[PDB]
Amino acid sequence: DIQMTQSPSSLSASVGDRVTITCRTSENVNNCLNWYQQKPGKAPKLLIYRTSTLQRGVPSRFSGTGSGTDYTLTISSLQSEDFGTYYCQHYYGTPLTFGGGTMVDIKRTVAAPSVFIFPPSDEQLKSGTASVVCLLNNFYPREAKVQWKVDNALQSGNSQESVTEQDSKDSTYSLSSTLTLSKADYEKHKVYACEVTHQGLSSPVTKSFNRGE
Amino acid sequence: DIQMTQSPSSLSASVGDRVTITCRTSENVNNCLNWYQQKPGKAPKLLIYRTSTLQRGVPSRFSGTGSGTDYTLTISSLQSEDFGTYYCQHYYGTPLTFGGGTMVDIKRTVAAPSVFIFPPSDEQLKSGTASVVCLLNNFYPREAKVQWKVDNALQSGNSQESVTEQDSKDSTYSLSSTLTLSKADYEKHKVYACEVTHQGLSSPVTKSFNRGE
Repeated sequence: DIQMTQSPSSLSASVGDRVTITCRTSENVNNCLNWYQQKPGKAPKLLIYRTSTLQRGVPSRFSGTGSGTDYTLTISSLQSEDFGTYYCQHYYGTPLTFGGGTMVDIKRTVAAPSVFIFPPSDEQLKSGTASVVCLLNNFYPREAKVQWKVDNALQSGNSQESVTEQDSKDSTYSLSSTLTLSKADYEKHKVYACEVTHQGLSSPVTKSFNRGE
Repeated sequence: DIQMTQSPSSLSASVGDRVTITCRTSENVNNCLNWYQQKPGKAPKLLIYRTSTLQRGVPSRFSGTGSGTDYTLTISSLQSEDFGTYYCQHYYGTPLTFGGGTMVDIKRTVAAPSVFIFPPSDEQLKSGTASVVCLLNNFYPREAKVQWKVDNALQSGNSQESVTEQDSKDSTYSLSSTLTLSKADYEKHKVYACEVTHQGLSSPVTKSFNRGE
């Protein structure tokens, strides 16, 4: 029942920077500490075990040090493919415990999202369902909010979002929001709008279309 | 390990007839034999246990006898609600084994099925799915075969069937066969037919319709 605190909780640096992540345990874990890198949608990948031993196939720029209640993961030269959430984990007794995680990505200047809205196609409308797609293209940082409005009414519970991983070239993100309705519900409304808020925008951006126009 | 043979496999008698079902075992079962009644779509119901003892709530017209390898289930006066499949089961050691089962229903003259076909409704076609229904109404005996032909092509794996229990009045059965397609697959074909084979029909009967007519 050993508590584990990671610092920082979020981190952003440039390619080639030196990155240090600290893992503090409430009690001495006697070097029984492991480090993992998790990319979105994937299982955590083991980087370091037993404080300092690199796993097979892990690049040498990852190193681990520490003892007692103080442990450190170090990336000597940060690379583009090093984004994700890093976890420490102790195995000194039970229960096995993970740290809260530390999110890492490549730092760049703020880029506002470019917003596009797509009406459902006639082919899908024949199928009895209607999907309205809203695209937020090439923005940074990751934090973004998308709201759907059908005839100026805020929607809830009928949309899903998907985000791409941080691009290796421009270090931006892309996001798609899909509003799913039945054809009957889609046909009894006129205006379909997508409102986007992002710190790169001085004010929310709305893209809308009128059904059948 | 211990094999069990029931005789007969299928049985049809009139109301008030005396029905005798034989359960033969390959080895001595030592009177550790039970009898079950199973209605269609339901779990087996224990009728008699330990060769001869009736379960509470079982009418006295059911009786079980036998010893060694020969056992008998007797219905002194068959009633209409006695339809179903009857199983014997031994528990003299393991593995526990059941008999093959004996189907019982009320005897009557052969009745040919009245076949109807129903196209999918407009309300369902708007929803994006198409269900075509073929009805076999008031037939006897139970054995019947239904085949779906879409543009004269035999269909497989896209239909389900449901049967009513034997009617208390006329002792007939009714069956529905539902062919489920997507709206797209349904719209790319013209002729939809169900072909029915039954002993009451001198030749197979085909009911069909042309989509959009």
